[PDB]
Amino acid sequence: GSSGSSGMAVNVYSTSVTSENLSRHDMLAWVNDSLHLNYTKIEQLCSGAAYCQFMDMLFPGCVHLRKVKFQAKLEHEYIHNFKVLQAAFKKMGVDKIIPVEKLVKGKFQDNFEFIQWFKKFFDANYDGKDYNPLLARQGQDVAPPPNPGDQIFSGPSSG
Repeated sequence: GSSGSSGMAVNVYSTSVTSENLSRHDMLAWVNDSLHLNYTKIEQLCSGAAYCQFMDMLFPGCVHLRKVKFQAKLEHEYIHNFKVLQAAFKKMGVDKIIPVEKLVKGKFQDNFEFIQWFKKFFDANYDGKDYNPLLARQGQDVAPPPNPGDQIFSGPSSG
């Protein structure tokens, strides 16, 4: 009845003429601003660690960031993070299969789709609450804080 369905995923339809799709830049900027990510390539999201940190933001208590590897460097480390994440999906009842065996690969295509839908899928649940991604793994202020600090000067000229 009324009671329940508290923490569920609001499927995404968007079945209409209108079509709002972002590009490599944006697609990344969205996440880089969501949980303060520094991904320079959509393929980077392959790690999954990002998708895992999102579940906690939208649906708290559904995903375990502890079992997630934000420092994942190898391929196997990409699957592990996805594993725990998959739980958050079935936990609520997400009918969006998570292609890890592929996502891990680190492709630029199979990724675009996932993330592409990961955006609208976040707005269908995100009402307007503040979520601190850092506080999730905060310890000693000393440690180097994550920042997009990146700039490369260039541009040859002849005169």
